[PDB]
Amino acid sequence: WGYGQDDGPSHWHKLYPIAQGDRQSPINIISSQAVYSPSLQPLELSYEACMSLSITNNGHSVQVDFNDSDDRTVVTGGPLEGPYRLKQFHFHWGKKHDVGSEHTVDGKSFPSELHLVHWNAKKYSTFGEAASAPDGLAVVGVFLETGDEHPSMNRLTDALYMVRFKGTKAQFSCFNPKSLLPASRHYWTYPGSLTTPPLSESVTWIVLREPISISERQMGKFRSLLFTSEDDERIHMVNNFRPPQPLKGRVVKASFRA
Ligand SMILES: Cc1ccc(CN2CCS(=O)(=O)N(CCc3ccc(S(N)(=O)=O)cc3)C2)cc1
Ligand SMILES: [Zn+2]
Repeated sequence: WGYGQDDGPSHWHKLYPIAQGDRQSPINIISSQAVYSPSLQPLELSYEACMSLSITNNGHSVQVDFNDSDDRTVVTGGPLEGPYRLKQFHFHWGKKHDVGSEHTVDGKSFPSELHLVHWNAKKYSTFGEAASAPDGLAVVGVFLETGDEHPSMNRLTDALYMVRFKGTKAQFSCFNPKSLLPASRHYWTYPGSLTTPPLSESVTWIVLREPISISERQMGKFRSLLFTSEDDERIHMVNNFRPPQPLKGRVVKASFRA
């Protein structure tokens, strides 16, 4: 599977039937239809500064992995019952600036979307095990728009050249993911799935209301990454996103009033 013309999202169901399931992600969030839920707890992203390990081009995205041996870097509150440890973060983006994000809001897409992936380590033994359970994962999504240069983002975009080819990785120490967060903690939440195969319906999605901004130069660095290996013909990593899926009666809750 991939994001090309022949192995892209519209064909994933041929391999993973759950692709046509009842709690698939991403979705188009219709703001006026989300339900204000004042019973939700405050969302807290408690991240340490030096828990990052490496940055890798896995052929589908660029991902930063974290040390998750303890609960020093976790998300808690909001719709979650307990803390979920951060395992990794990655991005989805487009070839053009009018597309790239997985989730959309009122039919609007952003050029990119950041996914901070957490798991219920207090309850499950491995990330893979948690990924098989309805309450196993929590992914915080942050939209990216282009505008002013993002200072912290420079560390990440400067490291992309060395991982331009599929299957390569580099050490990436002391990058605090809190630096990629907006000043607001308002969000939308709904029960969903992983947005890439195996498409398991084990994710509690937390999509932040406020996007962060990066420069066009920085966004351009992501488009310089490749889906291909060093020997293969070059194919730039772009449009690595899954389009919105049917809501199927699910209720989207909001921590705020629109
Ligand atoms: C590029 C890639 C490599 C390996 C796999 C295999 N996969 C098996 C089940 S797992 O152990 O739970 N894990 C899923 C990884 C994941 C996918 C999507 C999202 S997302 N976009 O919904 O935030 C968050 C996290 C690895 C899939 C994709
Ligand atoms: Zn993702």
